[PDB]
Amino acid sequence: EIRQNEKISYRIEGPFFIIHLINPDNLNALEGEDYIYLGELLELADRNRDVYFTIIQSSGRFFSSGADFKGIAKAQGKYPSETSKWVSNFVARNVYVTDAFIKHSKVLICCLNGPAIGLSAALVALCDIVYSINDKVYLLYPFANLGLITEGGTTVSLPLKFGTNTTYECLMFNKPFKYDIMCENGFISKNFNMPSSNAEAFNAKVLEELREKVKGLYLPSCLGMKKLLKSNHIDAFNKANSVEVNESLKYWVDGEPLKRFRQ
Amino acid sequence: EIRQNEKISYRIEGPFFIIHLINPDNLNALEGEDYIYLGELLELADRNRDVYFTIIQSSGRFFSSGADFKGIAKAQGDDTNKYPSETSKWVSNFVARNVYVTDAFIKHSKVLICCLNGPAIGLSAALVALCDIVYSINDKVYLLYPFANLGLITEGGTTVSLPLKFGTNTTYECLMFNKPFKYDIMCENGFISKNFNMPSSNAEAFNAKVLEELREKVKGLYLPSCLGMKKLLKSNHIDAFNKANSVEVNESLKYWVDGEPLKRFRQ
Amino acid sequence: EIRQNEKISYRIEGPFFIIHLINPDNLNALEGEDYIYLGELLELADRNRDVYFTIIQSSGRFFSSGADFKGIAKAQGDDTNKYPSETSKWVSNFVARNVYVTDAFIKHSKVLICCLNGPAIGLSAALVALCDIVYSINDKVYLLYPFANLGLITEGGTTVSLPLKFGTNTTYECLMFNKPFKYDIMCENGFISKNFNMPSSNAEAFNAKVLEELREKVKGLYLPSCLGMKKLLKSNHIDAFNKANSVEVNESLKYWVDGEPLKRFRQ
Amino acid sequence: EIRQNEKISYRIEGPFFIIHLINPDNLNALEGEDYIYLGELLELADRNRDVYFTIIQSSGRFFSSGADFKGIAKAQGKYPSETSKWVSNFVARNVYVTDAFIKHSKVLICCLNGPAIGLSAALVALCDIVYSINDKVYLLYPFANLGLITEGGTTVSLPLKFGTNTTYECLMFNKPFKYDIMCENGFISKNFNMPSSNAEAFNAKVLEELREKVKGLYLPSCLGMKKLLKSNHIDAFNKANSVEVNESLKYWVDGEPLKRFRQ
Amino acid sequence: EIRQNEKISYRIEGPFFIIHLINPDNLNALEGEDYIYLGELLELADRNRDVYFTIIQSSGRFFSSGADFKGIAKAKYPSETSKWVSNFVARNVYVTDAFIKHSKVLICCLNGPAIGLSAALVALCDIVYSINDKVYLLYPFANLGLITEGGTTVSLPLKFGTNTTYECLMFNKPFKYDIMCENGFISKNFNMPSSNAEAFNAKVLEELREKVKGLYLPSCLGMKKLLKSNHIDAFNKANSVEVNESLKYWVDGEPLKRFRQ
Amino acid sequence: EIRQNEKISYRIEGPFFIIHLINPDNLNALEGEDYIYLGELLELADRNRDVYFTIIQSSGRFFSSGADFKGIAKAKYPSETSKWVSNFVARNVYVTDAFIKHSKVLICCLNGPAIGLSAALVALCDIVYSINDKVYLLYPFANLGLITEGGTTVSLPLKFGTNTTYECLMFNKPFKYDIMCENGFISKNFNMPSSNAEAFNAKVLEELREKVKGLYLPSCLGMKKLLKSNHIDAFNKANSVEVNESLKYWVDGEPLKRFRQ
Ligand SMILES: CC(=O)CC(=O)SCCNC(=O)CCNC(=O)[C@H](O)C(C)(C)COP(=O)(O)OP(=O)(O)OC[C@H]1O[C@@H](n2cnc3c(N)ncnc32)[C@H](O)[C@@H]1OP(=O)(O)O
Ligand SMILES: CC(=O)CC(=O)SCCNC(=O)CCNC(=O)[C@H](O)C(C)(C)COP(=O)(O)OP(=O)(O)OC[C@H]1O[C@@H](n2cnc3c(N)ncnc32)[C@H](O)[C@@H]1OP(=O)(O)O
Ligand SMILES: CC(=O)CC(=O)SCCNC(=O)CCNC(=O)[C@H](O)C(C)(C)COP(=O)(O)OP(=O)(O)OC[C@H]1O[C@@H](n2cnc3c(N)ncnc32)[C@H](O)[C@@H]1OP(=O)(O)O
Ligand SMILES: CC(=O)CC(=O)SCCNC(=O)CCNC(=O)[C@H](O)C(C)(C)COP(=O)(O)OP(=O)(O)OC[C@H]1O[C@@H](n2cnc3c(N)ncnc32)[C@H](O)[C@@H]1OP(=O)(O)O
Ligand SMILES: CC(=O)CC(=O)SCCNC(=O)CCNC(=O)[C@H](O)C(C)(C)COP(=O)(O)OP(=O)(O)OC[C@H]1O[C@@H](n2cnc3c(N)ncnc32)[C@H](O)[C@@H]1OP(=O)(O)O
Ligand SMILES: CC(=O)CC(=O)SCCNC(=O)CCNC(=O)[C@H](O)C(C)(C)COP(=O)(O)OP(=O)(O)OC[C@H]1O[C@@H](n2cnc3c(N)ncnc32)[C@H](O)[C@@H]1OP(=O)(O)O
Repeated sequence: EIRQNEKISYRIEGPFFIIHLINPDNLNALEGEDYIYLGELLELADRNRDVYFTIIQSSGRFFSSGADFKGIAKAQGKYPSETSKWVSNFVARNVYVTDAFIKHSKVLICCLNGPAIGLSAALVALCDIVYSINDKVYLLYPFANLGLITEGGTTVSLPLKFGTNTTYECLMFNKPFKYDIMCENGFISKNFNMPSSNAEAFNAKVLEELREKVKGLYLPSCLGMKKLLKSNHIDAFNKANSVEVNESLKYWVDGEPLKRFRQ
Repeated sequence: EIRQNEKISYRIEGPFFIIHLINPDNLNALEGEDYIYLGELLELADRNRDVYFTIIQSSGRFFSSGADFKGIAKAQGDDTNKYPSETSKWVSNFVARNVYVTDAFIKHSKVLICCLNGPAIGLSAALVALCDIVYSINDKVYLLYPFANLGLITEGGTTVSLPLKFGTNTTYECLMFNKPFKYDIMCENGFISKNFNMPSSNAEAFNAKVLEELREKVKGLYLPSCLGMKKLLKSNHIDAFNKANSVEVNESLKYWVDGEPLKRFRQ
Repeated sequence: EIRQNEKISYRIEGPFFIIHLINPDNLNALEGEDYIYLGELLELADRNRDVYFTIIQSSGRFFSSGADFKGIAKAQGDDTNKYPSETSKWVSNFVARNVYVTDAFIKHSKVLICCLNGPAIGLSAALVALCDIVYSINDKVYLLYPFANLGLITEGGTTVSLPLKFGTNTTYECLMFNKPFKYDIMCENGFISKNFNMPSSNAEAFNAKVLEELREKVKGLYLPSCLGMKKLLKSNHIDAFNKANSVEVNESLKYWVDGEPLKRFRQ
Repeated sequence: EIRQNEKISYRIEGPFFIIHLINPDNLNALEGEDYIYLGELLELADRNRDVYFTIIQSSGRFFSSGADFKGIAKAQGKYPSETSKWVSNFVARNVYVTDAFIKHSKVLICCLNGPAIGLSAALVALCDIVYSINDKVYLLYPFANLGLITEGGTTVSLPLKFGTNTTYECLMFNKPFKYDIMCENGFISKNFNMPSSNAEAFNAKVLEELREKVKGLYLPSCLGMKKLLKSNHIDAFNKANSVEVNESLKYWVDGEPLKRFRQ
Repeated sequence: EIRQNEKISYRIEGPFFIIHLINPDNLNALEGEDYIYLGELLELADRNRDVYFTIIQSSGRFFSSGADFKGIAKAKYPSETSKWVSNFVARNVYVTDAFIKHSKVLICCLNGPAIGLSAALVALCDIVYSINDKVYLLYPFANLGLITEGGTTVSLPLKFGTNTTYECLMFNKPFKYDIMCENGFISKNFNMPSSNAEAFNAKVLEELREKVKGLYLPSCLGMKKLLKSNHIDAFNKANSVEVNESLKYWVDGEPLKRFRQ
Repeated sequence: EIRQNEKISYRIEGPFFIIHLINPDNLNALEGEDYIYLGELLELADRNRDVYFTIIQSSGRFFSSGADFKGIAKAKYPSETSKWVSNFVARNVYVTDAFIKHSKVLICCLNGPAIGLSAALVALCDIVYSINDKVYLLYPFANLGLITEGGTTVSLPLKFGTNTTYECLMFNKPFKYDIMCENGFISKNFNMPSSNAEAFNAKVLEELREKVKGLYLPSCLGMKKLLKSNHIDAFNKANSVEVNESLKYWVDGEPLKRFRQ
């Protein structure tokens, strides 16, 4: 049991805990409290002994356009200092949600129904397995354009999943990680090659294949294996989370991102 | 330049940035915003090219009794759904403040010296254990980390600093059973570099006496060497501290959300 | 000098210590004692100062179908309380053998080359992934790690080797859903350094052809440089592999003791 | 539920899982299967949600004189090779029991009623807290005298708990870690200063103090704190366990320890 | 302010500190003091607050054929050990360190092949652009009686994979264009003729000027500072071990024999 | 087989390779080439299969007063950087590495104080025995305008604790006998007069001969091999970073000024 959120729903079907971003008119842009909510849903799925897979699905043509810029503007009018304000508004929320993904014990699968940007794209890169709707998906990490730095564990996940040199080209120059680069790095495990106009049919088709794939598997093995796999990089992720959120503060406090967030 | 805080002052004397906890009537108990303020002062000292040493001093008979429990009660009474959930509330009230201040100490590039004028407790005691050098007023100082009694876990990097500075076995005895790290234990582990053996009734004299000795000790030294050496020494455990900070702050959340610490903070 | 094993032979030709799995009628399935024997052969090669390369070759259409399931059934039927508990039994039958052979591969100082003449499965496929260089007979080879289907977890250092050599996401897809790492995936990750594109019906010709090319490739090289370079390269991940070996072998115990794999090994 | 072992008993009193070595006539020397049994008891305590502390107590004048040398002689007469034999008899048992201690999630307390030697002394050094009966206790790691190397995680635990230089003096020259050195390094948290002739009264007195000390504590905090503390060195211990057991093999296979075990 | 070097020039254009290897007749082979000079240039660029990108460009058909073998023959000392500590150890540990710690975005304009220590430096850069599909990297340590240098112990498995690294290093085989492209080592191939490195160099600078427009450059550096921390310890450890372990090879004499022919 | 050095001798007695600093009139101050020579001696002892213990002994009232300041003044080069790479970087990275990797049990007979790089080497030994309670270690980096050397970045916090390390290093204070004994840095104080280092040296060797009786010596080495792996990576990383970061101090000139007076 958890509060309701009109932008994000969830349900459980057998061993699958399914989270659904349901705000396609706003390209599933997320406010701080929505990222927190995502973290709480992961933590709920993590405590449920019948759940073995946590599946993140979205809606419309974008997976998520990232942090809601209107909400960011709203966070500019209560705090004794700029530092205090950003510690509460940015630091807290980013460390919490990134942590929830890093430590999650269930197999985390992203159904990528369209592009993802910023912190939302970081979360995609923290998932264990990614399936794409079609070859038009991309991930964009526009930190250099926003006057920010790496977020959501991307310091670690991008070099790990895309290579160091590619990561520098994309991050330093604000270029997307496109479908081709995702496929070449084995970031996407299956492209479903469905039309962008029916995320819903894509979402259902992934779940249908997943039901077939798990048949006959000893599901506790999935979790036991993930527990060992996670240990390869868990320290690097936790270290990155702390430094990312604290090093980003000076950018917020300087003011550059607020200017740029307001074209 | 920075806002004023009636509980914590600072000044600069030569190469020393001196922070002073100045609320002895409340045993220098600190609220969330005071911890944040401390972090901001460290960051100010860290950016000042004339500063080589950041000296933390307090007042009265306690260094600091830790987090202000009245302020914690404040942060429980809501007004009225200011936060969408208990989780959101504690992310903002506890997680944010702890990760920020702990980080400010962990990364600080100036030599960080604690003048321990009495006992320290909880998160304040964690900040003491993050300092590079500690001087004690007398043999009645102790550090207490009462997490087991409060329904909490390690904070402020103590997951790393205590085993590092006191040994693993001693750390488990103290933390698991809510027992203080007393003067004798501090001295046996070289945690305290000098005991000044002054009366507890004059923190001011102790504070002045440490500053006086420091002015003498720095004479003739090449101060950029101090900082260059610290830069290398810090790299021994920087990763462990950064990893611990993130994990401590997130793992404590379930204790707050469960409610146990609020019950206990209210007896 | 070492005992003989009718399933695995070896010989030395110049700087090459050549190990040959020679039980094609049973797809070179291996029992516990055969894995141990493999470790002993590696240790023999490692002590021979004339050996610079340890080459592992097999026979027939499979490199190895993995652990021999008949032998596993053998190790279930007791005779009759030979072991005081299920735990004791599996410590001796599984834990011991896996930690030993995995360690022999992880620490091996000679250049370890796998001639992949067909598919490999399970612990045998883990040993392939521990080799420094892999050459394939043709594009029908694959590696399968069917742990999820057998009620087991990662073995033979695959916790480390698979994400390292295939990427994390691909590893989770294959391991979580019991899907093979196919030729195309091997080639895309540079796991296979050369595909010889020969028919599956002649592992012998493939084996000979790899040895022939190797004799050519080593000409003019300073062979101690190969070993010196490997010594440094190994240090990149040696700690991760040693940590994984201990954890894999101990964490698998509860799966054996629970009984699930025995059920499944028996269909 | 677990098989019975005439040399080692256990029971549960409230939040305490108490393990008792009960073979004082043989100085609580332990055979391979007894070390395995200890591991299984730890694993049982670890799975019991009412247990917060796992307390290891012994009997008589020695905590344990270490591996039973008669049993070692017995392991010399079935295996295709010396290697196979030692993999089964030594490697398996050492990795298993050392692992059980390294990963144990409950607070592990050793009641040190007398000296400990060899692998038994390694296990004492893996405990979180140690209480001594009196100032005559010592730990001896006689590997250099037996033609062996570090065991039971001592590669890590001894430098960690006693310092590097002291560890080299003791290990290289087969010298004990005596009471004074234990106290100076804070290895012993309390010396009870009771007579060596009543381990039983010592054991009971520790339990009596423990019952008093836990009053008012939030016990899940103890475990939550241990979980974080353990992470400081967990990787080093797991790495050491694997290399210790595999590097010791060549000593067994060479034969030196068997000669020496037989004066 | 720094001494001049006839083989290597530099200049600054806006946020770009541009280093230019300018000895094409000798395939930009470099002597010890030239490697040191490269390090000093990186350290100069690193201290300049207006610089955000350090761009390494070369000349002619080769990026660099590596260490100058005539200079090695050219190389007072109480022992062989002392000699090689001074001639090889010192220089390698210094220049490798300068690249490992550099805080500005390091971009290599790869105008042709690179070999040996020069190829190690290419592998330490953050971004690599190639002139055409004839570029390759060669690490001929096994043929020279040497071992890994310039952080290659770490950079090659990291950027090319472990298995591929072993095949190339153990058997003295090049990392060719195709292998570079499949591992994303090259971020863009400009597909220009090998006969005009200058035009390639100018074209990269032109595209860079376009790509930085609108970016908040301190973000580039802030991000690099975090990214660097993923492997900084491994690189520092490898540098020390590479330089010390190679000593026994030099002292044994094998490389000197082979460097002759 | 190795060159002779008038300041440092060695010999082998059974399983002991004994190195003897024999320049008491100059308090066994060591020049660069002497540090290199020490490294070469360790590497010789390490390759000798009959050696299980490498014992470092000195002469007179000091173990060693550290780097020879006359030799530093004495210290052709295209730049200050090149000079210090060759004179300081090379020598420090080499000798520190020789101690860090040494596989035999390394025992220091501390016959008096040690300073600077020599004191760093003492801190890298596995076991230390003191002549009497007047020994101390001094690391005067802050007074010389230098930083940590010889692996002290790691060895001092490891062997003395972090807080104590900061007090001593930041303020140029000695690690005295009492601090050494409280941290178990000294395994035995022989309590002999400072006027007879020779007798102390002989007495330690005598006790060592007694202590090894009955031990299986390959166990000593097998155990050390594992023990070393606890911190080997940290020491190798520190060596590289120490030697490179000190460069800017030498190049700035401060230490040379101060080394004068
Ligand atoms: C592409 C680059 O290279 C540029 C950069 O790196 S700089 C930063 C990149 N972009 C961002 O950070 C956030 C914006 N993301 C986007 O995708 C841009 O909106 C886009 C113009 C590129 C997409 O265009 P599009 O597909 O036509 O979507 P668009 O019509 O803008 O959005 C649909 C609605 O959702 C809203 N929305 C989308 N993303 C949002 C966000 N992050 N915050 C708030 N609202 C958002 C839009 O404002 C719009 O609302 P209205 O109908 O009220 O105008
Ligand atoms: C056996 C153990 O090991 C016991 C344990 O304590 S476990 C719980 C740990 N304690 C805490 O968390 C810290 C809170 N403070 C204390 O427990 C006690 O104040 C102390 C034992 C540490 C000191 O004892 P003391 O000198 O008698 O304190 P006291 O006289 O109350 O302090 C003077 C004033 O400062 C106030 N104050 C002190 N610490 C405070 C805090 N952390 N928050 C808010 N107010 C505080 C007191 O309430 C008091 O104000 P009033 O006179 O207006 O009530
Ligand atoms: C969809 C998936 O991804 C499926 C999965 O398989 S998950 C379970 C993974 N499989 C295993 O663990 C390995 C066991 N072997 C096999 O599954 C199958 O043999 C295989 C599919 C890998 C190969 O298919 P195949 O060529 O038809 O094998 P098969 O003809 O049985 O082998 C020839 C002989 O070798 C024997 N043999 C092969 N592998 C053996 C093993 N691991 N243990 C004992 N005997 C074995 C066979 O039993 C057979 O002997 P008989 O003719 O006397 O019965
Ligand atoms: C002290 C050193 O420095 C020497 C060394 O390092 S080398 C190895 C050190 N010792 C060992 O490894 C194992 C032996 N441990 C001991 O404590 C020696 O028995 C000791 C002589 C030093 C103790 O003397 P003690 O207190 O009089 O005990 P002791 O009378 O030997 O033992 C009581 C009984 O328990 C038995 N026992 C004790 N430890 C045992 C072991 N590890 N294996 C088998 N049986 C054992 C004894 O054999 C004896 O049985 P009996 O009555 O049948 O003779
Ligand atoms: C079996 C094998 O496969 C051999 C190996 O790979 S192992 C050795 C690999 N290569 C090295 O170690 C570096 C030495 N350089 C070379 O071998 C060659 O330059 C090369 C094979 C890389 C390319 O060959 P190329 O394009 O024909 O070079 P070339 O046109 O001769 O170069 C022009 C001039 O620069 C010189 N030069 C090139 N590299 C040099 C170096 N590292 N040091 C000094 N001078 C060098 C050439 O010697 C030549 O000078 P001269 O005309 O005065 O003799
Ligand atoms: C404020 C402070 O507290 C100062 C500091 O600590 S910072 C500087 C610390 N010390 C150093 O850096 C090393 C230099 N050595 C010394 O200062 C002194 O030797 C010492 C203080 C360590 C001991 O003093 P001492 O016991 O009186 O030495 P002394 O009897 O003069 O030595 C005998 C000879 O050896 C020489 N010697 C000692 N150390 C030497 C070195 N490192 N290089 C060259 N020669 C040296 C002395 O100069 C003297 O030679 P001359 O008679 O030819 O001048």
